[PDB]
Amino acid sequence: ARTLVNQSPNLKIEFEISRESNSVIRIKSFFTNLSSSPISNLVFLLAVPKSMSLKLQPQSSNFMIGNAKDGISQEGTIENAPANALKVKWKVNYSVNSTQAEETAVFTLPNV
Repeated sequence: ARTLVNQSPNLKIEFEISRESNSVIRIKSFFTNLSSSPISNLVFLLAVPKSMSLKLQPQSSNFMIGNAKDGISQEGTIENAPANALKVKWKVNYSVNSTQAEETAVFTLPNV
């Protein structure tokens, strides 16, 4: 299932979160364009608690056409994350309509 992380006027961010081990969480982010215009130069930054270890594969692309569903994604894992709340800090910067946009928040993972 998808967990909603954020929805802005231009951009929807979702995580697919699953547990694989007593210590490993799989987290894949999905970016959906809510603008009729393309989003470009998309740069996503994710941080987890100090005690844990984020390991991200490369971001699939940094652009997506107007209304693209799951236009960009990034697969990763969080290590040293025991089954026993997981707080996340994320930031995204991108271009749309020849202006520069930025969204940021702190996100609490569902228990997996």
